[PDB]
Amino acid sequence: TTSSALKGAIQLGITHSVGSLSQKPERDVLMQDFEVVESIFFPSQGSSSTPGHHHGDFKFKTYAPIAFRYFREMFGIRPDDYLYSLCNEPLIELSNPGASGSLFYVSSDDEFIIKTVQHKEAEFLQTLLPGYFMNLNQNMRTLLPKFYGLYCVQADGKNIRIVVMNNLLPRAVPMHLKFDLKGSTYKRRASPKERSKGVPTYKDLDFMQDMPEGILLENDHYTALSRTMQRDCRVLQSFKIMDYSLLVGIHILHMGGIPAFNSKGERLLVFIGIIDILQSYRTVSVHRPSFYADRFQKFMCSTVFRK
Amino acid sequence: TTSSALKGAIQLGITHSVGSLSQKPERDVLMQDFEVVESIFFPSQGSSSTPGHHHGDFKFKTYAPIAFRYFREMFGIRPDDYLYSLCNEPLIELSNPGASGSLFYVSSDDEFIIKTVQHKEAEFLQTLLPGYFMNLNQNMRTLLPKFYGLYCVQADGKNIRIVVMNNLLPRAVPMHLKFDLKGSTYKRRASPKERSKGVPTYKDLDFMQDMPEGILLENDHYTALSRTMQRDCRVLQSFKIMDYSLLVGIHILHMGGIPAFNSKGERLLVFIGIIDILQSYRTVSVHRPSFYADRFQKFMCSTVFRK
Ligand SMILES: Nc1ncnc2c1ncn2[C@@H]1O[C@H](COP(=O)(O)OP(=O)(O)OP(=O)(O)O)[C@@H](O)[C@H]1O
Ligand SMILES: Nc1ncnc2c1ncn2[C@@H]1O[C@H](COP(=O)(O)OP(=O)(O)OP(=O)(O)O)[C@@H](O)[C@H]1O
Ligand SMILES: [Ca+2]
Ligand SMILES: [Ca+2]
Ligand SMILES: [Ca+2]
Ligand SMILES: [Ca+2]
Repeated sequence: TTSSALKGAIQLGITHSVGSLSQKPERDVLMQDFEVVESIFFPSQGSSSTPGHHHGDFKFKTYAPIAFRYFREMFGIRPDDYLYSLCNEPLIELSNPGASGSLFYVSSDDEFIIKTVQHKEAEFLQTLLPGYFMNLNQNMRTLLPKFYGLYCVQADGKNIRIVVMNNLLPRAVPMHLKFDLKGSTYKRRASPKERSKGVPTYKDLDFMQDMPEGILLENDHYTALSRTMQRDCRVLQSFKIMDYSLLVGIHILHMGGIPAFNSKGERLLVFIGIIDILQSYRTVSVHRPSFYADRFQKFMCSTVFRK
Repeated sequence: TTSSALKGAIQLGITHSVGSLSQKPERDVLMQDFEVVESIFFPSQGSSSTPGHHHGDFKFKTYAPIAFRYFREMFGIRPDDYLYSLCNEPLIELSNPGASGSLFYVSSDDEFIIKTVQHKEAEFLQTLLPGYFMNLNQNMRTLLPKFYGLYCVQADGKNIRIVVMNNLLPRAVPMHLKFDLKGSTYKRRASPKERSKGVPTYKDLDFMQDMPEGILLENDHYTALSRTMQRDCRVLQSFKIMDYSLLVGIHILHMGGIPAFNSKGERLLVFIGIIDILQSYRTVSVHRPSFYADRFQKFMCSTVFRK
């Protein structure tokens, strides 16, 4: 089991990483804080300020600790709630629907998602942090991932790098339709394999067909979305990012999401988040990520959400 | 008159610079925005979108337009209030008490101060902008300058670079004592020349003598100050900045500042701001700006303000 040893190191390291930070007195984030990486060592034998364990010897790299303290706080994630949910209840794997070799876990209480990430991606997240902070403090209705932490586990010379972020679609509300959307069409049909799951993640072409009348929004609700998507896309292309989806969940009826109306007339509440935003191009043209973005919203704000 | 031609170019350029921005639709600030410098040309002859003038031909460089739009807004400075105060009423010079060759002006309504700045200083302000934004959005009771804009006037091959910021001590409240403070002692006595002015800017040694019992603060008011000074100094040393003063004004009685009590017992309202913060050392030791900072607050929060 390569995994049980990964789950272990994670729950171990975060606890030490975040617990040790909670004793140090809180202070503002400085630009200097974003480039910090602190490492702490974990022998199976045990250490002065380190326990021993079933799993093999590893180091636990935690990225930009202070900034994520701030981001967590700013997202209303109480520290020992973070700690309990993540480090004190069995982590749960996930048959990754990602073509990329990245693999996901969730918290037992299903509030957090952990995803693994390319070394390129993690180093880029590290550079996003200023722009992240800036967008977070200007548009608090933003749709981007909510990054709770960035950590690296290194065992036996190999790097596993992770991003703890927010589950957009929790076990809580049952969910009748899901969509991973992009505004592109090629191979945007759920693999017959995916298609037979319980609630399958339908892609674009699936959507234009099964919901051709769309998802309807009140005049007031529609502007808000249209407004902040425009805002996020301007952020995104700024950083020359691509391949990112609008993840969309719909619950039909018979309380914290977006209220909408069906083609037939059903009152339903929608749930959205922008995901897969760490693939930057900082072989693509100068104007290219701009293209991906305009297309992106010109699709969500004309075909996927209507007034 | 080298000056009338400077006052002119300033009032001219800002008007064009800021007026033209007000027609362009508002949007969030991106990291990209901080490094932008837009230039616009002013012939005495006149141009397609440019008038003619008494003064000589110049270009008007305006630094980081979008960010300062944001900073102005965030400081409650309505655009045409900025414009009127600065560009539509005679600018007023000032016998600079600065040993540095920098020279000041104020607005007729005495809400804004313009100061000229070393090319080094302006280029450093340009780099402060991210850290500035970050501190501004975390500590909105911060004592640092309120930067409204950064502009450059270039005439006859020569650079004049300016920083529009906030008058800490306006014509409005009459003011009985002023202090430029640092926590250093050498030559910190008001020059006999300065000392005979109306209300002279007393320096450190002047203070420890004329007000040896200090300035007293309620338990609640004192913590607030002590708290945010600590916060600003941590910002300041972060950027390896030095030579900055706490400017302090006191009004004794017989409504927007800090309430305090005199040695005798007089109820008085204090007015403070941290100034001269663009001299960075990014010949000084690594630990040096840290030293300047600890000394700085350990003086204001023990000798200048007492609980
Ligand atoms: N924040 C999130 N909340 C809920 N589900 C998510 C989240 N992020 C990813 N998922 C699930 O994973 C799917 C896509 O993941 P993502 O695209 O981020 O990973 P990947 O392996 O990089 O995939 P891709 O191959 O498209 O790049 C989504 O359709 C969604 O079902
Ligand atoms: N924001 C402000 N509000 C009010 N007065 C100011 C402000 N900035 C500067 N002054 C006046 O100018 C004096 C010092 O200016 P400052 O130190 O910034 O300029 P300088 O020419 O760089 O001086 P120095 O030689 O000390 O570096 C202050 O004591 C104050 O009287
Ligand atoms: Ca994707
Ligand atoms: Ca990906
Ligand atoms: Ca000074
Ligand atoms: Ca100076």
